[PDB]
Amino acid sequence: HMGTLEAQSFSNVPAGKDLPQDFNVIIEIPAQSEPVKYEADKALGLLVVDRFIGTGMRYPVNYGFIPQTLSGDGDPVDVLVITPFPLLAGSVVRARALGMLKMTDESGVDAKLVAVPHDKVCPMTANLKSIDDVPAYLKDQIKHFFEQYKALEKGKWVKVEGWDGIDAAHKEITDGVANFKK
Amino acid sequence: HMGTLEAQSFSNVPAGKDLPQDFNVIIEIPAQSEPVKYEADKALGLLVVDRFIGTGMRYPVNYGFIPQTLSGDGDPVDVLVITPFPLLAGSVVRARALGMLKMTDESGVDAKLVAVPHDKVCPMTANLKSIDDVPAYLKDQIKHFFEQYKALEKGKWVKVEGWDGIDAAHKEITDGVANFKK
Amino acid sequence: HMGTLEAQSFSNVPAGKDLPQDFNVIIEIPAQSEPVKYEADKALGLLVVDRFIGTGMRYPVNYGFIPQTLSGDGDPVDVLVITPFPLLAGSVVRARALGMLKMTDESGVDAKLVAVPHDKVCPMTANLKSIDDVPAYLKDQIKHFFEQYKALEKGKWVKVEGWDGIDAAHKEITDGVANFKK
Amino acid sequence: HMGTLEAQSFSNVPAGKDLPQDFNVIIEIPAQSEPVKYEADKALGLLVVDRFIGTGMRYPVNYGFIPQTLSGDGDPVDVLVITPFPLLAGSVVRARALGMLKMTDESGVDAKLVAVPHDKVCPMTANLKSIDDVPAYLKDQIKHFFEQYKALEKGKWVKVEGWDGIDAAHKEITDGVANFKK
Amino acid sequence: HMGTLEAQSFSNVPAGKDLPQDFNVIIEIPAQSEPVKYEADKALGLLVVDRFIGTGMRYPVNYGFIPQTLSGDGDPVDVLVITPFPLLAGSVVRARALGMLKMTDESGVDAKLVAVPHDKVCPMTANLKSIDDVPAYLKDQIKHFFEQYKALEKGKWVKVEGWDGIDAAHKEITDGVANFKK
Amino acid sequence: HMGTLEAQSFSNVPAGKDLPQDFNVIIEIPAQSEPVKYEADKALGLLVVDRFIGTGMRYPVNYGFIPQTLSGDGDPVDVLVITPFPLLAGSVVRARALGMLKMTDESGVDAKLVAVPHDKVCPMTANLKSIDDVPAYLKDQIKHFFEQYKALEKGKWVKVEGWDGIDAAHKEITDGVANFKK
Repeated sequence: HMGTLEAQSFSNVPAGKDLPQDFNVIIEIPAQSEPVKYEADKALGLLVVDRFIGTGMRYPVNYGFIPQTLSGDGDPVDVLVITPFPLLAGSVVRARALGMLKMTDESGVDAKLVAVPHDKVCPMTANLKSIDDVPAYLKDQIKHFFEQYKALEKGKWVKVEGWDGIDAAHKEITDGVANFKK
Repeated sequence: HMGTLEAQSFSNVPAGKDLPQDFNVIIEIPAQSEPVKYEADKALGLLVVDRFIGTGMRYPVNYGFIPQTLSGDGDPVDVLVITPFPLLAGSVVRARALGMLKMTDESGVDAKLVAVPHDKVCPMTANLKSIDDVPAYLKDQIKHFFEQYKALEKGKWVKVEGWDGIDAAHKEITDGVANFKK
Repeated sequence: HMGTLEAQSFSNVPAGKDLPQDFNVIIEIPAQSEPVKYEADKALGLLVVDRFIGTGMRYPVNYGFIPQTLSGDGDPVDVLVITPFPLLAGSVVRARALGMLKMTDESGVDAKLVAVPHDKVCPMTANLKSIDDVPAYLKDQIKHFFEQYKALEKGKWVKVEGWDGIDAAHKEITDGVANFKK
Repeated sequence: HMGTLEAQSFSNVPAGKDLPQDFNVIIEIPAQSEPVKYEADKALGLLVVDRFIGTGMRYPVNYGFIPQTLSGDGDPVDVLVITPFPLLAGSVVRARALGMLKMTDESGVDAKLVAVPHDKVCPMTANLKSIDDVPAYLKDQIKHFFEQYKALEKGKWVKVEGWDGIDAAHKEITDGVANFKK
Repeated sequence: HMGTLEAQSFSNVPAGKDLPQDFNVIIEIPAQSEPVKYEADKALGLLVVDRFIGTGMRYPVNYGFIPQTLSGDGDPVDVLVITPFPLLAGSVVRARALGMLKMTDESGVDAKLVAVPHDKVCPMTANLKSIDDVPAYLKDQIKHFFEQYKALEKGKWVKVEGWDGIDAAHKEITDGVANFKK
Repeated sequence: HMGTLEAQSFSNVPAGKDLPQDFNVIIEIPAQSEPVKYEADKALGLLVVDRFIGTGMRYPVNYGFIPQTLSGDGDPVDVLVITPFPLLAGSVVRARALGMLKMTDESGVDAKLVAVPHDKVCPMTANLKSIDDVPAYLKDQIKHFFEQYKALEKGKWVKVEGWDGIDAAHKEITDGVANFKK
């Protein structure tokens, strides 16, 4: 939020080709990357060094956002995109939803969409139709990551509620696209 | 091709400082990178996750394009740039031509220019004057890659015709620059 | 085979704790490693630089052998071990069989066992009970690799017959352990 | 522990040149390595694939053991060795102690020595005289790792007691060398 | 400098939030990256392949520039940013100054600012208040790098004068921001 | 040299199959590896952390030794092995000589053999018949490395004399094999 006195790239990427089923994700943090959190400055069209993760824990899945969306929290809709090889930071991928990881943090709701590329793009993930198809070990791994990664950030905490499905994820997209347009 | 109803960064990079001899290449896929094909969205100025290579085969040389060019196929002029270390995705390099790899695929002509940086930039490749100087093992390796990488993409095939020289490569550049301007 | 005139580590590792169901695999080539083939010198207890893969193609799965085995071909029983992260060259892993990839090359039979670590060691692969559970894309990828990797080795060729199951893989182990003892 | 019926490399490396002040550490898990736990088979002189870390968390410091030692737990004395670049698995380094990380797990005492190479070997760590010189962020990071890494291993838990100094670490070495000789 | 006849992204990033104390650095060359020098084309908003370092020596610290600055030499103000993990090329980081490395080369003054991220962003570097806190081995390493990296570039040389402090670094920023505005 | 009072793997690897033309090299430091010098403990059959290179400079070519050799300096014959991808530390490669890099250091002669794998093993280096075929940029790079890498080691220095050929390299091997046998 910029104040009245002062206020006197990425933003041109569409949210999706066929929302909410077919959406675009701009990658911020590749899976397994060294433990540095980058957050897109949507104005500037650049990735910003946001935090050196105090726990040194790495994202177990790629992390990114859907451009032209605004979730309640002030963030765009944030997305975890599962792939067999980490994606390049700052790249864009066409995606479909598997579901939602429901969480809350010290500041409020903190839900993350779970997504994969389209089947034609990534045949390796074609077998994942919904959140329930994601391997148990990987869902547990993703949950534990969110619960623990900010553990050494003063003031901060994260609690996971559980998972929800495709309908829940489409609602987040729908709402986020609506919010961004006012 | 965008339809009439709907149609109602990279594009500002010049094709070259002194065409067709001295041209610019924007890198899409670094040599030896994990087997994910990225293709520049010239409009958006971003690299797009295009395909997870079904064979898992990696590019043996850097892959990129000359901005502000349009080959017959709808692609910009595509270029293989040989370097002693892989180049950064999304970077640009001033280049000179060694020749052409002539190929056709299920969709039509599929020729790729072979290039190296300028000698001042990359003294390691100064000894490469023409395609014939490229080591045999590496030309065979590049040919085999193109013949096999799409082997597990349904509908797709690639056939290599052989190699051509600097004059042939300059013609591709000349023509591609001409086409892009109409 | 050493001649009479001249003949005048790894060998102390058991084939398995409970053969043929539970066997040990010493890793030679990690999945996704740079395209250099290493083969254990069982006498010397060292990995030997065997070949720079002419195609530059990388192993899509870890490659190793079961110590104290002798297949017909003169090799130990060779094994492909599937893991979510590449294993360290020269390490050993306790393994269970999924099946067999049946192949022949210019020199004769060329069958490879397909294996995973034990479930307690690697919960990520616990869902793989047999060869049929291995993702299609990965089996196709493994087949294509074996068909193509030696393509630029003069005199050499490899043909894949298809896959077989756990019973077939246990027979290879049983026989290989028997052969090694005479 | 091997039973009477059945019982009918690394072991030749000395514990240390000048114990307990100057000791040797054989590296098992490099700092920042992919999340696979290796444990030396002291008999066989090989690193064994022990566990795919369920949390996917990586060691923030190198992990190894002092050969020819036996701590109460059945393990050799285990050591965390801090270096500016990860060490090679299976290598050996001459080391000096900074202190001890005191912990207990479901099975009993679980103390880890904290060490660095000698100053001549590693001038980068010469400024670390005792555990207290280790950066706070890194000690917190190491503590959090041990508390959380086994979080998804059924039956397992780890509690950290706190840190102790050089005298405490020398006692662990002294005792461990004594135990190993009976 | 563009000539009159011809003259007929990054530039929109502010020099700093609170100059000269709080400034932004756009990263060009990550610490420890393969030995390829990239220099931002401030016009085009792209990283340009500038040189394959003839010595093959790698930057021991991240290298970047402060946008909207013009030092005497024609370059923006150039900055070395120290971090515990290399930063992504083309990313931006909010930074504070430690001091200056004073140098001259064949072409004139060649001073480099030394910086770290803000403490909240990077708690690992919070202990570095001034150039004097930077480990001796690392300052010697940085000096030796600048003295030697261009050793095999014909015509080129670099001499290091020594280090200066925070006041000197703020002057470079102040002046560089002033120059860029005319 | 061990004193009388105290004196009261690798060593079993032959120097070569057909000396001095065909010899074996055990790799200690891979090309381009992080700047940590490892030296084989020939007794123990392990790689030892020898030095964290004060300059942080990396070996531009693989570094290893010929087992069962003793050069004047007390070292085995040391060898630089050129390959298109770095070799695994602790592996062994069959090699042929290109020549010698003649050098002296504070302690005496300090000559290094220059070698490549056999042509069948590494077709990529088949074009290198003698030292003169090695690219100029790479010989300059290797020379500069040896001149500078120990620059920040107190007491130490290295001077390069120049290069010699295959006959000179065979003499070093011949002599080194002779010395090792007394």
